[PDB]
Amino acid sequence: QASDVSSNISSLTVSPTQINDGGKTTVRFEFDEHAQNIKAGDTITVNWQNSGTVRGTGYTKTIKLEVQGKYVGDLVVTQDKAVVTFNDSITGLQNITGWGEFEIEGRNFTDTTTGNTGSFQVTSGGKTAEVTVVKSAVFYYKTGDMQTDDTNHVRWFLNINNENAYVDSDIRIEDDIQSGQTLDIDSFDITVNGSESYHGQEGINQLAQRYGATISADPASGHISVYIPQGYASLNRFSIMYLTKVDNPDQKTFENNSKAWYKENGKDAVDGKEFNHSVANVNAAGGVDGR
Amino acid sequence: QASDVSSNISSLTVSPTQINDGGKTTVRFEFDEHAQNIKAGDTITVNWQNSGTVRGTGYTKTIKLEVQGKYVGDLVVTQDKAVVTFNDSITGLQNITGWGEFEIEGRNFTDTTTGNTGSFQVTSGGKTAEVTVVKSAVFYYKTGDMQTDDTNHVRWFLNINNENAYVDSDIRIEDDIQSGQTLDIDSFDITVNGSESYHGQEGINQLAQRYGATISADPASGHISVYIPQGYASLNRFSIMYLTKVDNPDQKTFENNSKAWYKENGKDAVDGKEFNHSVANVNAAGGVDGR
Repeated sequence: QASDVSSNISSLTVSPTQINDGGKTTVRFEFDEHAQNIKAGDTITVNWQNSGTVRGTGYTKTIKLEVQGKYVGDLVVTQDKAVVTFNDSITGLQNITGWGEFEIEGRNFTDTTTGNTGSFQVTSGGKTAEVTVVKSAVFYYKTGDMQTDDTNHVRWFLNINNENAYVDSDIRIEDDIQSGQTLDIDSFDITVNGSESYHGQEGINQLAQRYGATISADPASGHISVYIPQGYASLNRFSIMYLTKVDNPDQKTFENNSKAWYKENGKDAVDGKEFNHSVANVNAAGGVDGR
Repeated sequence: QASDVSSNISSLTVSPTQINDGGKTTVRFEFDEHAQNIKAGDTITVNWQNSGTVRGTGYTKTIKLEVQGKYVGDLVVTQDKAVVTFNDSITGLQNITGWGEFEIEGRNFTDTTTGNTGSFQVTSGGKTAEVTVVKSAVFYYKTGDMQTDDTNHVRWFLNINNENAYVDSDIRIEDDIQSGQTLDIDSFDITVNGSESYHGQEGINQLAQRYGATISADPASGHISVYIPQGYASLNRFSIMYLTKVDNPDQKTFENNSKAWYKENGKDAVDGKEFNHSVANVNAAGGVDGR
């Protein structure tokens, strides 16, 4: 309405301008009072296409904005847009200038088995930017991500017997979660063959006494142990999912280390090979100045 | 000689006065200048019987002694005796008073299958004390101790299949070392059936590729994992020994937690039962005053 002062945007950039599917771009914006004065309740909005085949999803964050220590408003990044709102303490400040930085995930849902290049638009005030998102055409790995709607946790996956192979042996995983994060035991979700789901302690207990498969975890040490007896492991597929809570919000990367022991039918035993994964942290930042 | 001023001992106590075999007593002594003045090089010695059937072994420590910050000598506790020695900075100090505290392990090696009560003598200057030491007449447990000659480490033992039973399953141990101490990987010593010894990384590697038994450890997290395949576990006995380095010298107790999974022949599976152990820390302390 009359309280949108996005016209005050002086600069709008995205970096990179082109990303792999599931990658992220950093949006940087600057603003001043070149179009009109900023007052309490005014808002400055960065939009991006968030609803179609090629879209952006913001990494959710709320940052307090200060001028020389004084709290004058906030930067709220949601999945659909980023909004700067000025509080009643902005009153009286002259020559107002500001900046924000935040992160958007790009996704390309185009259904071709080929490569596909498409783009989503980012817009603020007088400025537009295009982000191009390119979609590209093992017994065990570990992976992880930060969900756009949950930037204070890392989601981790122990993906076991992914081709439902015959298994000669038991399967053993030994997992050390690296520093700056804490296991949430209640977060455990184990899906077998994409049909059964076991949740939290009760689920871990179900898996155990039903099929002798044992997940044991120590959140103080960050250790998780996985044992699957040969009988239940053979031809079965396991996705062991869990969250860590972020303890160090300024850390750049969260790491999770595992070692695995298993013997696939008609193959040599794997004997404590390392399967590690890093997840990049996300941020938002911003500042106001004036007199 | 002329430089022994143990006659200056004013007080000598042991607490407890009677202990179980392998337990400890706290020796407390006070001294002044009632027999003669204390000068540089003079020594005050607490002796104890250290060589027979019932004996004491001191918990080795060296403490700096200060009067109002000034370093004036040391308390050296060895396995055989405790000695206070005054340095050249004691010169000029008047009305010298002091105290020491340290710990002795009592042992009773008497070869009777019965109970046996015996005693060792502690002596300093004019004072004597007697410590009485009383000797009393599972598939898996964990235990530990502080060696009298190595008070900056805790020695830990994972004692597995202690009666050389038939084993239905693999054996799995998951061990979390508690805070204030760090695993020394090079310290691993695994004895099988009291005949073979495997030392450090090379030994762990021998056990692995020879008999498929895997010890995996993470000193940063304090986690140790033990896997013994059913084939090598059955009728075999394992003592897995390792050291932690003490990181917090004033901590009262060091703890080590384990959980075990195994099925003894003709018994029900044990499924993550806890087998924890605490080791009491040892100390020595002392002070000098004067003007």
